[PDB]
Amino acid sequence: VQDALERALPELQQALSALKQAGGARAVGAGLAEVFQLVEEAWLLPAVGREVAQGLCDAIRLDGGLDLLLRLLQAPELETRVQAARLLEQILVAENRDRVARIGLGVILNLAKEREPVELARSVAGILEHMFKHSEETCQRLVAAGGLDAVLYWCRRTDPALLRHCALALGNCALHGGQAVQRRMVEKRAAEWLFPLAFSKEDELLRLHACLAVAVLATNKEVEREVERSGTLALVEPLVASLDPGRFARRGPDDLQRLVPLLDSNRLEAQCIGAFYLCAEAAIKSLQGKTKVFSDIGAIQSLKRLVSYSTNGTKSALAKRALRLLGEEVPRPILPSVPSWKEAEVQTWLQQIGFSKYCESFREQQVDGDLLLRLTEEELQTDLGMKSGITRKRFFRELTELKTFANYSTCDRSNLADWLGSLDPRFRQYTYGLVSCGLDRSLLHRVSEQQLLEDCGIHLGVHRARILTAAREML
Amino acid sequence: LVSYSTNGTKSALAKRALRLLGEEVPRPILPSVPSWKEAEVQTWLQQIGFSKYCESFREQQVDGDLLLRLTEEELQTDLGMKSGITRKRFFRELTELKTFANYSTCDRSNLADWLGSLDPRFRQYTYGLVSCGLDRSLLHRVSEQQLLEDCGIHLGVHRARILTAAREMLTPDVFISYRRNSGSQLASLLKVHLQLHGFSVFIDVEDKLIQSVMGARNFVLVLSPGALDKCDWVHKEIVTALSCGKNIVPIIDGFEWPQAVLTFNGIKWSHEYQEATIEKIIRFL
Repeated sequence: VQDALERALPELQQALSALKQAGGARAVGAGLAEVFQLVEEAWLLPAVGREVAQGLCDAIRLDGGLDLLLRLLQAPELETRVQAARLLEQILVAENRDRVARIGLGVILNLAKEREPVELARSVAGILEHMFKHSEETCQRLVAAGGLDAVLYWCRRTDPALLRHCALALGNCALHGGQAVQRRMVEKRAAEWLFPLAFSKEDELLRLHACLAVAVLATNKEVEREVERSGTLALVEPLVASLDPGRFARRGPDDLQRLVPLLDSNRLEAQCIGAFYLCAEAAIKSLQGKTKVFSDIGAIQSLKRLVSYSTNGTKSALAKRALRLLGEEVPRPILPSVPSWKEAEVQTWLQQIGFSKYCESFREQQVDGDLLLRLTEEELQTDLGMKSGITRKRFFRELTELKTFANYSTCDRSNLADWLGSLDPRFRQYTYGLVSCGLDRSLLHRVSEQQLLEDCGIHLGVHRARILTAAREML
Repeated sequence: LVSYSTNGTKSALAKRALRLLGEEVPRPILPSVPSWKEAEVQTWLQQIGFSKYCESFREQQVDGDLLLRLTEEELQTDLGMKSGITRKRFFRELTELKTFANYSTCDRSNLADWLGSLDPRFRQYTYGLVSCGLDRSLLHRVSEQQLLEDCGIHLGVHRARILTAAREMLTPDVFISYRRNSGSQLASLLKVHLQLHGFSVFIDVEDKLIQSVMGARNFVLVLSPGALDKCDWVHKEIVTALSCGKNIVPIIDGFEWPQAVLTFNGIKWSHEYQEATIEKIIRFL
């Protein structure tokens, strides 16, 4: 349309960057300078700047100057490579990153060693940022060769934009890298170097982006402890509480898929950050057209689980705000005292976990808290109607979560829930079966392997052995 | 060779060949299987010739966790695989995925590598072992029966090898006081270098703080330009360190010395000559 005018190439790449025949040190620096300012004005224009940019980046690729640009970065006489690099930043689109990855990792990683000037670093950092978004092979090449060490070096820096790229890059690495990339990221103590960016005052994006990068490393329980030893994690919850996603928000379906696993984690800090971005993405997106991607990505069911079973207002508020925007019911937090539950409480819980269809079955049989917490696979199959054997597995996945969250004050006397949770935070769901059969701390030193199976209901045997060898340890 | 692929050269050539023959080009699948949802499983089914047993999975809402624990009876009675050799192909497919899966959300002791050291075909038993609560420090008590009923290692030759291999295992020191909105950046950088050098710290996160100041053997006061002109939280802590008088060092950063705290010497800041200033202070305090 109006882009079709510019898609006519009103410039012919300025006769293809002086035709490539500038030949002069001052000339070559000049030629890039205008084609540089040509792109930004093309980038920065209303409502077609984004779509017209792709073609411009496409034109340069088919014109072969990418080799020219990659050819210029070597000239020792051209202390002003700076024009060559900063031009490279904007023109990087996915189709272009592949071309750079095939051959471009030579000079770029060779360029990182020119760490002295601000002007060169503040753009190469952007190059590394865009490359890290590529596949694992590119990241695993950059990390070993020295690209990662380059970004960590620039944490001592003070320039705004430079620090911005460095943090945004480190996060891109963790998301798209694997367990070798991440294990090396901590091995270099990258989370530790992320505090000075995490603790800033001049800018907020810089604090926010760093908190995301650490949170992703906080969703990998091979190296959680080492991350926590740095102290950079305590700054997450206050920030997200101190800020507003309503306007501070100002990503494709694939990028969002990497935000949800933050939610479905046991780390409170990761859940908070994910909801902050997730609500932010919803707000801009809801205005910016409509799409039901959130149902396919699965964020809704997780957000409903961050208000229920929730024990922090900050997390609950952000999730609740995101849910309302997408036009869906806001679940009510459930009471912890399950043993005292009656029919009505169970019914609402069923709706909050996707079991609204096996609702009348429970009501007819008058399932209360005591019964629900002792519900066998035959009672589900023969009385409540769950024929499928993997639907019954999901139900027990749900019930396991409730039991670990339940509140056994009306039931327990010797605080056995803590004792189980000390061994394993997944053993706390066996509290009810143990006490309803009449056991406490002073009696487990006589229970047998068979008893924990028939009566209490501890089915898996690995759990049974661990409980026994620990109970016998009381003496 | 495009899916499960971990090299661009191989992927590009295969992708070019597939397009020429006029067929859909599959998309590489995510490695993190445990975090999969319904949509991910459906696409995977199409990439391995199981597009017909697709609605069956969707109806039963098969996610990554369930797929990785899918027994021969659940396939037969719920998903509809009657033929016993179709179910063998499926487990051939699932075996390949498990050896390629990404157990970061799931594993803690890096058990996948341990299994892969014994045999690159044992790495598919990682999920069953950890979802049942096991790690490196617990396999020295697991039994032959347990690896069958719970984890799901069916073939016995594998079980014996795992067992005979499992049995084979057999105070804060410094403080930093700064002025908000001027000196924030400097304090963090000072912390990072000292943290790397074996000396912990108690910097501020934003009367318990006064007690903490007493605990740290050492003290630091960042001399931000135009800092003390205000004078305070700065005053209360410094006086506390004056009482004990334990190795106080103010680092000079554009401060002109405009009480009895100036009766001291310090270290100047060189922004770009780092690891020299840091090296000097290490001796100082």
